[PDB]
This record gives sequence, C-alpha cells and structure tokens, in this order.
Amino acid sequence: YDIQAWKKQCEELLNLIFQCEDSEPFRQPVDLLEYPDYRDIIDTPMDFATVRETLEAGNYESPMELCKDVRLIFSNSKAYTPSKRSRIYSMSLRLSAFFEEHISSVLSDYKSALRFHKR
Ligand SMILES: Cc1noc(N)c1C
Repeated sequence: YDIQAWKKQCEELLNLIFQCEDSEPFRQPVDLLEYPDYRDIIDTPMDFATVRETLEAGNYESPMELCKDVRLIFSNSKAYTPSKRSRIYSMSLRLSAFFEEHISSVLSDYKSALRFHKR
C-alpha cells in the first residue's frame, strides 16, 4: 500500500529501456535536420530523455501521467512511418510490448494503494 513506490519502479524501468537496442531512435528528440517536415505531421513530440527529466524534476503526480507520455512516443512513431514494415516503426512495436508488460504491475499497485488510502 506504498503510494510513493511507483517513482523508483519507473526509474528502474526507464534504465532497462535505455539498455535495450530498440530504444536507440527514441532516446532524444527527433532531429528536424534529418526529418524536416516532422512538425507538419506530429503536434506533440516526446522521447525517453524528456520522460526521465520530467520524472526526476518531480513533475509527474502519478504513473498514469508517465504512461500517457510513453504511449505518445509510440503513437508518434506509428503516425510518422511510411510503412508498417519500416525499421524504426518495427523497433517501436517490440519496445511498446516490453513497456506494457512491465508497466501493468506498477499501475495496478499504485491504484490499489490509493484505494486503500481512501478506504
Ligand atoms: C523519425 C521517426 N520517428 O518514428 C518513425 N517511425 C520515424 C521514421
């Protein structure tokens, strides 16, 4: 029933994501010099360094807000791909499966703890 435990759990999950070779395209903001019409297609850029900085600054209140920003990394990649068979989009689908597998217990434990706090 620890209401604060999600934050270190998310720190540890982000460390595992940075070690994954599949995170390479997503570790820093998309480079506009490489992809000059990126902002014609994507309204809200997001990347894993921005998620980690937001967590370490104390600017997430819950693991649901961190999960919304990580899901936006993967939705942006789907929207910007020219094909469902592309290399950067194929790395985004494997990394999304790994993330969803690990975030599920973090969300459940936090939501259970808040329900106990409010009982
Ligand atoms: C850049 C970039 N971001 O996502 C994809 N799918 C590409 C290409």
